[PDB]
Amino acid sequence: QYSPNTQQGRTSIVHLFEWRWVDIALECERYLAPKGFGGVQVSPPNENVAIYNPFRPWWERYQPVSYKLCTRSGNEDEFRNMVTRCNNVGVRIYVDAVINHMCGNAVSAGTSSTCGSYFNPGSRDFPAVPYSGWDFNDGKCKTGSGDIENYNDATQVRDCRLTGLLDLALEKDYVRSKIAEYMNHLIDIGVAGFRLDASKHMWPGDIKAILDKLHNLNSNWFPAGSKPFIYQEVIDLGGEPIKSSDYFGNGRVTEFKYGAKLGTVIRKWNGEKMSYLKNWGEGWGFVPSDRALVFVDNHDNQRGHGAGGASILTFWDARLYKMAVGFMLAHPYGFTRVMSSYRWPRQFQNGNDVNDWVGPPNNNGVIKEVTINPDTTCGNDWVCEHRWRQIRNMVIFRNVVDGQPFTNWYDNGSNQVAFGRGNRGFIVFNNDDWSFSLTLQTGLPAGTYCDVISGDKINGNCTGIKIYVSDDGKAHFSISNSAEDPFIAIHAESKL
Ligand SMILES: C[C@H]1O[C@H](O[C@H]2[C@H](O)[C@@H](O)[C@@H](O[C@@H]3C(CO)=C[C@H](N[C@H]4[C@H](O)[C@@H](O)[C@@H](O[C@H]5[C@H](O)[C@@H](O)[C@H](O)O[C@@H]5CO)O[C@@H]4C)[C@H](O)[C@H]3O)O[C@@H]2CO)[C@H](O)[C@@H](O)[C@@H]1O
Ligand SMILES: [Ca+2]
Ligand SMILES: [Cl-]
Repeated sequence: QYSPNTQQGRTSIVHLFEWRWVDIALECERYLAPKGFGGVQVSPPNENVAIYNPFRPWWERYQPVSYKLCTRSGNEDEFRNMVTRCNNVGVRIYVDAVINHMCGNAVSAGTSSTCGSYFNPGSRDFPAVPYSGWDFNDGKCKTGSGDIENYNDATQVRDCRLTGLLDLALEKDYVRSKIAEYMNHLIDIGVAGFRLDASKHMWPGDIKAILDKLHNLNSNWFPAGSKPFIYQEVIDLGGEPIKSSDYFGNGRVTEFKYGAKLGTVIRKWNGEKMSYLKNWGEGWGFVPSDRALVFVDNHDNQRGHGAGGASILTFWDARLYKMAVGFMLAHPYGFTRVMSSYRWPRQFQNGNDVNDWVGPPNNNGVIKEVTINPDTTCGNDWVCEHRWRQIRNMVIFRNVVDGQPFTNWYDNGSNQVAFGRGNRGFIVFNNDDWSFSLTLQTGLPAGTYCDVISGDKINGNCTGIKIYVSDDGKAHFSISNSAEDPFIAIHAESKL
């Protein structure tokens, strides 16, 4: 469950947050495939409750009503079509599996669901599955409120309601079977793996029990005996009875300390500086590289939800964000996930964004199509960070240097650092308040290389900065502290 199952030489996956299936299918063919993206993490494909107050928030999708593949992103056929077209071009699909709970115990009963299925939170009747009162942890939870009140209590974290969401009795074979049934339907359609939502709130053993019931990946696209890639969402900063290591047996785990610490460093807060990244990785107390799924920001924390806090870098802090994402993609630690967002009317009141609930771009609840502008950027309020030249080219940088060791590290003792990856790539950063201008050892073969951050190598020339590597691998780099992008990256495939 540790291998992502991506095509050889594809090292990253993108979270196309809240996108429609039909748009993801097109994106796979027109962009993801040709630009070397390994895969896509899609929003929960199963039916959820339609919440009208506030108006269709992004978070209604983490409140299941049934396992019917019918959401605002599309119906079953559209989902199947997407998986097929994507797989046919070598881009994998990873499904966000919401299996720890159903909806909020306080939502009104009826048919306010994306597929019209009837549900009754009050009586715990989810007839579409079906689940009944006998399938929840109500009798297990021992908190007054029936909700998680103490995170220092591991049993509470697992048997009580997270924020009031109806907690499933995952120790029951019937429940395990229903979930495995849903997951197997997805596996057969062709999905390569899953993001297990709220894994901290489930016992490692129940997760194991469900995984034992899964089929191998679809043999039309994957080698026989292929197991789905599993990455579990466990928010594990220090200080909790539940450790992320408790989940290594089931697959990889989200390393939330990664983006939290990288943000503090790039923002130069808490006395942190880029020269301290010389031993980045496990040296920073992170999980083994072979069990990590890393990212700068995710859908929850780029909003204030989840964990990370103010240090988290987002598309809103574009300049520092491109640098952080670039550092992530150049560094060999972990398996990288890139984020792709939509803009919302962020409105802070007392340090809180009162509009943090705002869902994807829509016309009376109907998600707007992703439009592509003449310059390849997206329209209709979709950010498309994955299309930003500096990010997409770094996604390619990672593919090119895959397998090469971290070498030729340089630092000025402050915020000017550089490092290479074998003889295949070299990157330089200037996050100090003065200009960088130095001749460095790159470990690369002599030649003219196009800087992939300022431009592209197009038909024998570069559209941006050109770097000249001498016979001894030395190259001069100049970066003004006032540069749009204070970092340069060159690799084996950007060489003229
Ligand atoms: C009934 C309630 O419905 C709505 O709740 C929504 C949340 O507001 C929203 O974040 C979104 O969240 C998703 C869910 C739910 O499926 C789980 C994931 N992230 C979780 C994480 O798994 C949890 O562990 C937790 O994290 C804790 C850490 O564990 C803890 O260590 C740290 O210190 O604190 C955090 C919490 O601050 O919460 C994370 C968000 C998914 O990734 C995430 O997308 O969906 C729910 C459901 O709609 C509504 O907003 C509430 O008001 C209602 O009470
Ligand atoms: Ca649980
Ligand atoms: Cl995540």
